[PDB]
Amino acid sequence: KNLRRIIRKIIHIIKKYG
Repeated sequence: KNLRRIIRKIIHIIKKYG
């Protein structure tokens, strides 16, 4: 939740956003 979800948030934000 801290920075974990973030690590996966990248492939997400990038995909979702990026």
